[PDB]
Amino acid sequence: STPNVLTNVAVSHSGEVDSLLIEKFNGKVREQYLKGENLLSHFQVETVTGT
Amino acid sequence: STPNVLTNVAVSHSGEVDSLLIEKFNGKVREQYLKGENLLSHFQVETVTGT
Repeated sequence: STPNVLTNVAVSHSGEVDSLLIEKFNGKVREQYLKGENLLSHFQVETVTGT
Repeated sequence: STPNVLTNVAVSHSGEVDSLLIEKFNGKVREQYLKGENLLSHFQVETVTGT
């Protein structure tokens, strides 16, 4: 009626590891969304080197 | 001067039934509508095989 003995391949015979699957990676990495305001452009900014 | 006793095939002299008509079907059936939202289209399905 029912098989009841499945030839499952994802189960390790020894039992050391939970699963034999490899956990594929989709190729996406995320950082924050912060963006530069660029606010110093308005002001006059001189460079001081000697003093 | 009048047809007093009309012959009628829709009446049962013996009784036990109101009428003798056939109750035709006309071939129409109704079911629920359930418009498909298709809301999953916004997201990438990212099919998985093997792992």
